[PDB]
Amino acid sequence: GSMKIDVVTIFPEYLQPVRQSLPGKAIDAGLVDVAVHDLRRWTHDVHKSVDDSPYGGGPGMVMKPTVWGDALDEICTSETLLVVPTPAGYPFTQETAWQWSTEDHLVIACGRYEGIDQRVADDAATRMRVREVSIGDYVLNGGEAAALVIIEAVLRLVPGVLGNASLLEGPSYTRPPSWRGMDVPPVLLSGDHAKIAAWRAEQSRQRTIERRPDLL
Amino acid sequence: SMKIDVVTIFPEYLQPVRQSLPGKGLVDVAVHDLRRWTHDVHKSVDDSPYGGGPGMVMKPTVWGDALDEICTSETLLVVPTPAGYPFTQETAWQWSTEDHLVIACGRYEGIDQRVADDAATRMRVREVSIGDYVLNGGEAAALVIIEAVLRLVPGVSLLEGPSYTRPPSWRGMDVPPVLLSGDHAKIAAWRAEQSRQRTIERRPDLLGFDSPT
Ligand SMILES: Nc1ncnc2c1ncn2[C@@H]1O[C@H](CSCC[C@H](N)C(=O)O)[C@@H](O)[C@H]1O
Ligand SMILES: Nc1ncnc2c1ncn2[C@@H]1O[C@H](CSCC[C@H](N)C(=O)O)[C@@H](O)[C@H]1O
Repeated sequence: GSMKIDVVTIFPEYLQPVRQSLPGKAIDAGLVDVAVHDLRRWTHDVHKSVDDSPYGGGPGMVMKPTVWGDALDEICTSETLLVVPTPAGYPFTQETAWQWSTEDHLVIACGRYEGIDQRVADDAATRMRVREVSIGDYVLNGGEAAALVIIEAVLRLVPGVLGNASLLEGPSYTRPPSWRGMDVPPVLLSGDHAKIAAWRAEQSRQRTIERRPDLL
Repeated sequence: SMKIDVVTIFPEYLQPVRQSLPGKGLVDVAVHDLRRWTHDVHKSVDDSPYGGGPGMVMKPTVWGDALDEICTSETLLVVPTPAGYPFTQETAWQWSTEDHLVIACGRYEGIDQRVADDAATRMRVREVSIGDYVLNGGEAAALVIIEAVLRLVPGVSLLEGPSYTRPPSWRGMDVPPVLLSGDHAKIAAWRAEQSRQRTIERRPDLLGFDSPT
């Protein structure tokens, strides 16, 4: 219904595309508010440091717990659902999106480098609900693109926000009826709607077997 | 060297590409407004589905004209769709050595199937899903695919366990003492146990076990 989303990142301009995709009517009706915060506002030093070397050695850098702790202390409450994107997370799915779509307050903590010192999420989980999640079986450079995916999948399930209204879906067609020597399947122009439904069901079955045998 | 062209009716949503990777002289990225290839005064790129159903389908005519101009026989045409083959880390490795990616971004209920079918007669075509959830458009999927590919371009299993940095004690929470010990063998062993434990809990499928619920 009415949702606030706060995103914390060292690249706040990355999140401009979705602030723009929000219909004015939804904002004016008080249905949604998305705010983006530069993590460097909570740094301690003149060099605005957000990362440091990993304990135990190895390549890369780790984001600092003292900076992230201060940021989340200010932005979160006991009622916040804290979302931490990570390729080592639980899978984010359509079920997850439906569940989160009724939340009052999401906070998304975007990592870079090797990620965030684990004590940040572990400390937060002693006083709010925390969810570490992966958006797929690949490695991104940062959490910003993951935040864009999560925000879009969730907000399209909130009535009236983004301006929109198993087996895989089969192919779709529209005008013109013939194009570059390819005709639309004649069954779709037949006016036999029980037959059309059966044809679509079989197309779905075939596509699922070919592309996603795991779903069977 | 890689060229990536992205085609969309919302070119503005792709502004963040100025941050998708450091590689952006190793890789050039260009964004194109699909409506530039309409002749219409209304520039209508969609209509109701044959056979019925909710929503609208993007017409093949406009897509055909755009791809005719942008693609060659060497192009790998990428078409995001939740009904696609899965896009995975193996896919990103495969695409990292391509000369030319073109990403065709859908809106509404997607693109007339004849666009991909026609394209496949002159070039390689890949319909792919980035995960088991539904987006409103292909633009966010294009940003994900570009990020995953560009960090693998030349010139640039299990779940990773937790990471830590200074200070060694924070809010009464200590960094695991083994990580401070300087013993490489014990640290490597501890990190291995951590990775396997996290994988059993969060992604049992990766180790060949049933998925939860
Ligand atoms: N598949 C994915 N899903 C969600 N976030 C991802 C992601 N891949 C990368 N990220 C984001 O990008 C950041 C850097 S990648 C971090 C790599 C780390 N060694 C690890 O495996 O955990 C992550 O902290 C996360 O915010
Ligand atoms: N999981 C996902 N992976 C990749 N692209 C996706 C996606 N979810 C939505 N999209 C994009 O968003 C657009 C609208 S979703 C419409 C697709 C259609 N109803 C079907 O089921 O096949 C798609 O054309 C695709 O470009």
